[PDB]
Amino acid sequence: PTPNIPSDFDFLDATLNLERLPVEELAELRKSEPIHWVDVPGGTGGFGDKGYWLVTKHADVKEVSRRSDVFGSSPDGAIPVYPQDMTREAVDLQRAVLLNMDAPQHTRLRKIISRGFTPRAIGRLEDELRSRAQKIAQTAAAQGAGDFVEQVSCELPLQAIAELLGVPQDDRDKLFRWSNEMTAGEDPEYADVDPAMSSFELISYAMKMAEERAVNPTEDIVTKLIEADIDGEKLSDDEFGFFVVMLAVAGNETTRNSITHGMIAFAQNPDQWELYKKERPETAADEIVRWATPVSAFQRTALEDVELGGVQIKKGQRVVMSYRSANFDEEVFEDPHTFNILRSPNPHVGFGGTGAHYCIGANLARMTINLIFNAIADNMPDLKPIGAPERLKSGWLNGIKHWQVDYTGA
Ligand code: HEM
Repeated sequence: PTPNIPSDFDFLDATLNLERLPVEELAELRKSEPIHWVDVPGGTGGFGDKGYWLVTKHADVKEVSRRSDVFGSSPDGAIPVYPQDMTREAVDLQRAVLLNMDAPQHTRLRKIISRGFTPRAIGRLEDELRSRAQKIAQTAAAQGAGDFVEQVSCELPLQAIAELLGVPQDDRDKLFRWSNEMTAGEDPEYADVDPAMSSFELISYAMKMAEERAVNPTEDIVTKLIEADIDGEKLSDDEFGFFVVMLAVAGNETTRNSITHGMIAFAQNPDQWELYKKERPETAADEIVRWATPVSAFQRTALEDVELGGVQIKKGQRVVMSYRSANFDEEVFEDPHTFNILRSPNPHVGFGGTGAHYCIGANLARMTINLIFNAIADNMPDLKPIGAPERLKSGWLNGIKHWQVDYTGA
């Protein structure tokens, strides 16, 4: 235990992160105790254990990601922190979705699901999504000023999911509503949502979608997923249901928050914003994701006694990967605290470290990001912040709820 950071300091506390990301504190661990145990003697929310290991170095985060055979996702799920009213029961059924599964079921399911995220599948959405990105930006610009999150950041990630699944336009409203209801669990502004009922209804909708496409096939990814490959592999209707639920949370608030933090970074760095508007560099999306790191941390659970960075980890202890720390590791990134959209190479772990659970939607997210910022630069290139960004109350998701902006910059 380093003298500079006491073990009782909870890096994942939602109240702390509402105020700020513990950036300086993580930086301290990297110099003194890169693998660090956090004490929560009263019992952690949801899990009910007495603490967790925190991994702060880029190299060590990659090693954990790579060694799924000893660092599992199913005992406690990937999400590393829950409020105190969270039950052990709710934690232990996170395993019903891909993110929180281990081998062999994860191996089979990811292989099938990967059909939906080929270059062809993603690239075929580009025209429709660009069209929408433009109209999103134009509509916001016409308002003069307003909340950037709701008027610019929010819609395109949702539409991307919709266009990928081939959701009919008349159903997208309730789809978006359900998705947005599943993005709570701490913040008091969202205290009257029902995420459980929303997930239930979303599963139901998805299952019927699979049953319809089974009789009337289309050229969206749903048909690709529910039909047997050369080896007879396919998603059952319920599996597809839990896949859609997975998508609703995985590709919604993540991309949304990368866009908002992206624009904030551009506001704090006029030089880079001018550079983007003039050259539209392809490296921009990845520096945005590194800078935002929408997922601050995900965890694993040790399936057996194991040594990591000279530290003995005991079976059942949780191992939390700090993506936020790793993405600013001074041994990996040159000038990590400079926002540079031309950054190359850019080995960030914002989409996770290479391994079994590496983000399957990463290229879809990059496309979404590129399209919305191309549209912003095209329809509101002189936008300026009016108010301070209001942060989301979450211990692991680096979210922004609101950000008042003058689009015409007048
Ligand atoms: C900037 C946007 C995004 C970020 C930062 C992000 C981040 C991540 C991260 C860090 C993981 C690793 C989970 C772990 O190792 O425990 C992950 C997994 C995953 N992501 Fe993304 N994601 C983004 C966008 C998307 C989108 C747009 C989709 C789909 C439409 C998506 C679908 C998934 C799925 C299905 C998984 C689970 C894969 C598995 O467990 O095998 N993500 N994401």
